[PDB]
Amino acid sequence: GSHMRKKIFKPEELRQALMPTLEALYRQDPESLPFRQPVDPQLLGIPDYFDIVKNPMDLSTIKRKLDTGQYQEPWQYVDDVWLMFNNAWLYNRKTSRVYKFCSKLAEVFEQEIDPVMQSLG
Ligand SMILES: Cc1cc(/N=N/c2cc(S(=O)(=O)O)c(C)cc2C)c(N)cc1O
Repeated sequence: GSHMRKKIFKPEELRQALMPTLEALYRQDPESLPFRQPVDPQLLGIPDYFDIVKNPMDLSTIKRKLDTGQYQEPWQYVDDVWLMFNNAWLYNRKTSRVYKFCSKLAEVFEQEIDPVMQSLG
């Protein structure tokens, strides 16, 4: 639950650590919304979102990839939450809204995932 055997775990152990970090992202107010849910480039009015981003990811797809077993390693998810944060940071460039949403999330996230990555690492 903090440090014992080899790093690599089961997506379940992960969730135990990771998910909580997610819920923290999820609890970051609408700042989370654009991630805890698929951007839906049709819903928001983006026809080329996947032309700006190469890997959009969404805490929905992440916490699901988390609830499905697509990590097997906590970092896997991390790259994905940093993914959705990265594409929000590149898509909206800077001085936007989701840039702010992604900023604090990266904060709580590193406030969760750091303690996570250490609980797992
Ligand atoms: C990529 C992008 C996304 C944007 N908004 N996204 C969302 C907005 C809302 S909300 O209804 O306004 O709260 C919700 C729930 C979810 C999302 C994903 C946006 N405004 C500009 C953008 O360039």
